[PDB]
Amino acid sequence: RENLYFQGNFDYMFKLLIIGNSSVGKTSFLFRYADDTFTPAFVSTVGIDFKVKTVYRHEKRVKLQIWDTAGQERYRTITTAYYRGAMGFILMYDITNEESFNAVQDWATQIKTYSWDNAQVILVGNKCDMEEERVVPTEKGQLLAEQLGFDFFEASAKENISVRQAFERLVDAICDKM
Amino acid sequence: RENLYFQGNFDYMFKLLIIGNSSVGKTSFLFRYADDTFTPAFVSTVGIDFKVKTVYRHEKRVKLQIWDTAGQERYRTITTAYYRGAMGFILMYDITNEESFNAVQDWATQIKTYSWDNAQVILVGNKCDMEEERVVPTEKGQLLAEQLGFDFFEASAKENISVRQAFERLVDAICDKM
Ligand SMILES: Nc1nc2c(ncn2[C@@H]2O[C@H](COP(=O)(O)OP(=O)(O)O)[C@@H](O)[C@H]2O)c(=O)[nH]1
Ligand SMILES: Nc1nc2c(ncn2[C@@H]2O[C@H](COP(=O)(O)OP(=O)(O)O)[C@@H](O)[C@H]2O)c(=O)[nH]1
Repeated sequence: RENLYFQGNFDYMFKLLIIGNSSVGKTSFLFRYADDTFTPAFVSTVGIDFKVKTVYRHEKRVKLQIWDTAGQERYRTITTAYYRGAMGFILMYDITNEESFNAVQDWATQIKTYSWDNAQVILVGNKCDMEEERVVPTEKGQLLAEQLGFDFFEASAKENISVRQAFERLVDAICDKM
Repeated sequence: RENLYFQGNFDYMFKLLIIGNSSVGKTSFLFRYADDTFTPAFVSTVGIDFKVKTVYRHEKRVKLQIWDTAGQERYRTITTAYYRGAMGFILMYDITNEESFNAVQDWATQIKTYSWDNAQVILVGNKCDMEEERVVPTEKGQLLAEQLGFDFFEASAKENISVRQAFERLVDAICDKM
């Protein structure tokens, strides 16, 4: 369902999705990864101002994509195409925002409904640079990740803490499964 | 509505679309351009087997995209997002297929309805390598192109005849307009 074409030849791509509440740092996290790896990102607009943000890694055969949460709430068909056949997820919350963490069960259900049976998930508590504003203890994140069957890390898009770790670890979980 | 992000910075991209009847050579034409320029193309699946095929040129700031005709017939919202804010079109027919040429008025209406007011269009008679199978005289293509306000070329994706000419000429029409 996701392919790369180059010089007459085709190969598969891993569809990896970053999801979570508006304003948890999904775009920042994707863009920090792009910047870290000297890769461009592409941003396309749907409707008034809803965004699709995409990074392609050629050698590594991964497509990383955000379809904004506010967009997912407005467009059913675009959203189901977005989730359909996703291989892995970064499921993101903000350690400084309790509601974003409370939404995780709901995002978990989203993953199982719409995406591949064996899709691997990493729960990421983002904004770990903002310790002074934390409201979600690390132990809550670790324990939910355990009961939902996800991997778990805290990260910082702003400080480049555990940004690469996330995607390389996700592809590894995917390959190990298959 | 189409942006590139690279190393902390943003710029605009030109959204260029290739449209026309199934099997006129749109994919072949896009892929030949990708191959000519040492660029990858990306192919994403919507529904059972409907494809979105995309080439990005970074330096030149152009996004070239096919959303399969059979897909356009099935998914309204995806299709309107596809056309919305298109800057230019390659409107393709097959010189060996009369129906594909008869559809051109209908594709022309499509362009005006759904896309930018000043969107530039090139009418391309593809498969010009197959002279022995021609059923659409060049003069018909030239005359329709004149009455619809389009540029016009015959081309061959298979033989690499007028493939680059098409996109570089399209961006030029776009810039000249603005
Ligand atoms: N301190 C800090 N702020 C962040 C981090 N990631 C994102 N932000 C900020 O959180 C807000 C939302 O980020 P954004 O990437 O747009 O979130 P999205 O809506 O989930 O895509 C913005 O003001 C970002 O600058 C982080 O790691 N640390
Ligand atoms: N002879 C010739 N055949 C072509 C050319 N372009 C496409 N084709 C063939 O026409 C058929 C449809 O091409 P495709 O690129 O899939 O058309 P699309 O459905 O419009 O994307 C395929 O068998 C292609 O190999 C061309 O320039 N010359």
